[PDB]
Amino acid sequence: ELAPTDDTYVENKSSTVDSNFATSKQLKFKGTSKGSDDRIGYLKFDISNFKGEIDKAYIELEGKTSSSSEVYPPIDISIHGLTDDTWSETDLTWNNSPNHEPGSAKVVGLGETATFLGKVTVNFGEYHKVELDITDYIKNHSDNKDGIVALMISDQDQNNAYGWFRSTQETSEDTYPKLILV
Ligand SMILES: [Ca+2]
Repeated sequence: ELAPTDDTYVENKSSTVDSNFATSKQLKFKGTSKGSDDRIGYLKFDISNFKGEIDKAYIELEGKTSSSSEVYPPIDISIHGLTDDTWSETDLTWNNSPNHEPGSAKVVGLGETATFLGKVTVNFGEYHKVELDITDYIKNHSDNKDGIVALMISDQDQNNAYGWFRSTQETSEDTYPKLILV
């Protein structure tokens, strides 16, 4: 059970394109038609101390979607593995963050520096767990041989649905993102 070394989000607003969010309890996401007000989350883990051969690996998050004006249907949020692990949580801003187009969350590098791992279904109004089996990526992909795992969290499908996952800045450790190594 590993907590991130790094977790943050970035946000596409003129007031916050140069802002860092590593102090927040939230890993925000949003994907809009135009890309304004998009948010992307990022995680890093260090698996280099895992004694033994990894058999299964899972990413677990805790999150929800949120609106005062409508009930969202379940929203599928994409998880990518990134080659780029060169950043720390305090480095990333919208303007300085990897694997997306400059005006929206649209992914850059698919199949090359960004590996699609799957989507997690996020539900409305109440925190819940999601989990994605990422065994093949952790066990086999070139990105993870250096022991530093980098993940991106985004809406790639323009749902125009705000939400967040809970970060390492929450008071309860049980809400943190978790990389589970068997
Ligand atoms: Ca790596």
